Amino acid sequence: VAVSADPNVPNVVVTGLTLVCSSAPGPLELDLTGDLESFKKQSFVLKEGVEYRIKISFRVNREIVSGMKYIEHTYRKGVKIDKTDYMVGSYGPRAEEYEFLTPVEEAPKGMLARGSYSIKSRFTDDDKTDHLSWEWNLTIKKDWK
Repeated sequence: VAVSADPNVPNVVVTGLTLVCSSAPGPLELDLTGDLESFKKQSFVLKEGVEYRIKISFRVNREIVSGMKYIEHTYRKGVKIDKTDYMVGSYGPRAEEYEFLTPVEEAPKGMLARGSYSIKSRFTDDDKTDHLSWEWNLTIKKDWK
């Protein structure tokens, strides 16, 4: 009953990001329990105009977390061109992982919209806790290729 060692398992473990896209020829998942820096040297390719949702896979292990929020600030050629907040909600503990889907979004289209992007994601809550922060890239092209 008096524990000699701490379990060290965070109450909230953000496990993954996935772009749910029917048109995509291959996988589009970020294993967030792994190495996060390597994501900056890779990218997700999305054909212009295609619809997709962003699935944030997380585990709420022990306590109820209120007002969960998933924030994305997107960058193009070094400068921030977008800021989007998504309301995830209040989640109680569970053995089974949670999968939060954002509303249907579209990949941008046009000459001025194609190119390389860089998203700085933050999964947070009411007490503004940093459950996880990571950077991933999205390259918008004419075709999947």
